[PDB]
Amino acid sequence: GHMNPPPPETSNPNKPKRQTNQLQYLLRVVLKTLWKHQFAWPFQQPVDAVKLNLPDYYKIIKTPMDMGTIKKRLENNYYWNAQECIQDFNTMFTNCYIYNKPGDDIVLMAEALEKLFLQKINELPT
Ligand SMILES: Cc1nnn(C)c1-c1cnc2c3ccc(C(C)(C)O)cc3n([C@H](c3ccccc3)C3CCOCC3)c2c1
Repeated sequence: GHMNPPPPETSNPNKPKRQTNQLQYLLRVVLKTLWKHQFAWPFQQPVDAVKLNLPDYYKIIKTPMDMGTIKKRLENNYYWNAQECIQDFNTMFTNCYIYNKPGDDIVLMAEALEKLFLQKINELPT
């Protein structure tokens, strides 16, 4: 039974920044469309294991990720490569399948968001 760890870093002000067509698309298209999905809301902030009473969440999940962090990272130009952002979305879905069980409501929500994520990433420019 533990408290929550601090959330992931969202700004790297000592690293150089770039705006690419790919990075604009990940924020204005991928993140935006997923954020407004009917089942997006549990993924918009880190898992609060104390409020939700999940004492084993951060014993099982050592690489947590959520769309609130991804959004703040894109808004702060944290990513230099679009693949770093894609990896974050993948880690987020993967954690949900590691912690939860087949047929759980949260897993069906992750499945619906991942299908939409693949549809949007399919159309990534360049
Ligand atoms: C767990 C888990 N594993 N991966 N993720 C992303 C989660 C995850 C992340 N955030 C929330 C979350 C945030 C706010 C609320 C509030 C407080 C407003 O009621 C409920 C929340 N639940 C629910 C839940 C609670 C406890 C155990 C499992 C599920 C889901 C919600 C969808 O409908 C089913 C219950 C979450 C589950």
